[PDB]
Amino acid sequence: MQIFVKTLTGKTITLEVEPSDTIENVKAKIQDKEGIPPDQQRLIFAGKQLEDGRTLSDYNIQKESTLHLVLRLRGG
Amino acid sequence: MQIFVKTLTGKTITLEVEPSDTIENVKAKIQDKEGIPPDQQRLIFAGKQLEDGRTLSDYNIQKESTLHLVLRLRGG
Amino acid sequence: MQIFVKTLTGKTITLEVEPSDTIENVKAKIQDKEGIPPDQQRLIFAGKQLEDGRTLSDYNIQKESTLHLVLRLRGG
Amino acid sequence: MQIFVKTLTGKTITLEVEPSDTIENVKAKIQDKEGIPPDQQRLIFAGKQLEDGRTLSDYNIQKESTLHLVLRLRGG
Amino acid sequence: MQIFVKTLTGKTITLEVEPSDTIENVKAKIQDKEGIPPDQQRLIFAGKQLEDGRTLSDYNIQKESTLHLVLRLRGG
Amino acid sequence: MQIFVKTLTGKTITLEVEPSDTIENVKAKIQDKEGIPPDQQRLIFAGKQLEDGRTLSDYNIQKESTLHLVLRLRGG
Repeated sequence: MQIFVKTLTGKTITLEVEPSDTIENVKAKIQDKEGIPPDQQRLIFAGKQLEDGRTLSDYNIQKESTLHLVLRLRGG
Repeated sequence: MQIFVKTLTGKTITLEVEPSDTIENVKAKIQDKEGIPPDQQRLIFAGKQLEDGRTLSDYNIQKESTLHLVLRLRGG
Repeated sequence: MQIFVKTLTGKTITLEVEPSDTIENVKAKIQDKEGIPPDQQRLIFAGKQLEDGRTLSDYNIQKESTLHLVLRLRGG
Repeated sequence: MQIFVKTLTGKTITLEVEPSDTIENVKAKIQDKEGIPPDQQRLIFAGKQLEDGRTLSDYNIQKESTLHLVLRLRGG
Repeated sequence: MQIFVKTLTGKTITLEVEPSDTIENVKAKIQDKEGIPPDQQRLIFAGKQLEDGRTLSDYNIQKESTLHLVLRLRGG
Repeated sequence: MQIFVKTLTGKTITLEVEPSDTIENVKAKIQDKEGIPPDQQRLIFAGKQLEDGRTLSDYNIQKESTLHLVLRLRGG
């Protein structure tokens, strides 16, 4: 299914995910598409910081949902 | 000379640079310190988007100058 | 009641609506106020893409809620 | 506990709060740290405008949540 | 010549233009292709908000240049 | 001379100023009207972030010019 991922300045991309993906899986998909390492990524939905081991379904994130990506800004 | 690079989450770093340094050299220092791939960094100074292939002197970047660093999240 | 509509740049407007208004109603108000064709509008609340046939009530959108507008650069 | 407060431009700060803090108390903490008068503050969580007399725990706002701040201005 | 008009949703609009074309001419093409009235478009090049009656050559917009297009709703 | 100061919420502030007025003078006038401290104000004109100690004339700001005012929270 399609979701959207938005940065702090409003830049928005699409991403293909499944409801059973863990948040860590989603970050890996973001790495495939954009080259951002998963340990540099923080994901947010509806104000809530998302935890790596939980799934999209766990959070009730459905198709065409928008997640927010913020960088963690850690050493290379 | 020392310059400042700021982010929207409030992490500021200093870099030690020369006027002859290229923008791509600055971006490499930023990936080393903050983990952002260079192709995903956008730097703004004096209203301009700083481009690889130019030097700091081309934008009149000087000691104490402050650059604004944001995530590009390029493509769609 | 008043609601707020936020765009990707952060520019925000206010609309006067009713809880029983449909998502398509709201897109028609945006067209009336600003000239944006409804078929070019995606509306989002709390991360969820909102469906045309449903109402603000269905989504628990109360007074002084903030919705997001993103353009569908072509979307029929 | 820590929360994030994001502005219209994307600029984000962290704030130390407690679950039992009222929304008014949180606006006052923002005033202490940033000088913005509480009267000039709207706070939003998952699209909902937060009401001064209720607590963060009433809204189920947990650690590492992101709130949005928008200024209430006059304009003449 | 071609210029590239980029959007916050990552859609790049390629336009066939002449240096003698005005910003109004560019906005008119965007209205026809994407449905956004010119009054609700803002175009950025070199940090400047581009004025309707000025030409591409006046802004030193050359072949293969990139412009940033954002939705600009108007009003409170 | 009159200048106009626009905000992302659509509240436009009209100021009576002189070309020799410094940006810090202007920001104090905005604080008088709206309550936002100067360190929390950024003004954009011609793509530049206007510097406190410089004059309106330094940036070629003249009668009926429009400035963009945005909230700038400080720190991490």
